[PDB]
Amino acid sequence: RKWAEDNEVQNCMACGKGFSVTVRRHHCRQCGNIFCAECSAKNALTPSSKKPVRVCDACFNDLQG
Ligand SMILES: O=P(O)(O)O[C@@H]1[C@H](O)[C@H](OP(=O)(O)O)[C@@H](O)[C@H](O)[C@H]1O
Ligand SMILES: [Zn+2]
Ligand SMILES: [Zn+2]
Repeated sequence: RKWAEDNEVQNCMACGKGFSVTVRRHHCRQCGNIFCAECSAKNALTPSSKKPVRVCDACFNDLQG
């Protein structure tokens, strides 16, 4: 519900491509947006949980430091 768990996305937010059998879907755990394998191709380690959380390219560098 509060998180974008394929509830009805089927479309990245940035590239906004229609997720298909070729491209997968990945949402940013920080902002909470759905990004395609190309937009979500960046992860960063946060001191909040000591683990690399999946996030888009921007937030990845915005939270990595
Ligand atoms: O990739 P799938 O097997 O279909 O499932 C993915 C997981 O729920 C991912 O969790 P994560 O962000 O914790 O990886 C999420 O980012 C993606 O939107 C989902 O596609
Ligand atoms: Zn994308
Ligand atoms: Zn983000």
